[PDB]
Amino acid sequence: GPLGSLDQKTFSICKERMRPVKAALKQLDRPEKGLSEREQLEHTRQCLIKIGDHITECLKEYTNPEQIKQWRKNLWIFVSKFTEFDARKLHKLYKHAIKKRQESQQNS
Repeated sequence: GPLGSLDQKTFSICKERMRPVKAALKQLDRPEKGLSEREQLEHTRQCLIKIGDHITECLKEYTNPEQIKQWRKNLWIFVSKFTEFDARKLHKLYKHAIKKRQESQQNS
């Protein structure tokens, strides 16, 4: 019924999607400590949006409502393991970034 964790397949799938964004997601587990305050401020957003936008584009790949909805949580869960930020925070924080910045574009 309710399970927990991620399936063995589903685990491999998120690994394969989180290829280019490895730097950003790993910086969310273990941030940098040798930069400025203003530096950190841009840094965390540039990480966050690149992850969350690659998540977004990974999920527009699928067509079925089942898939786009399930992967819309699966990828957030996977990334959330690599940070202090729960998927309840991360989605909200990502939203704040994209919304504020008014970036979104198409076909990036």
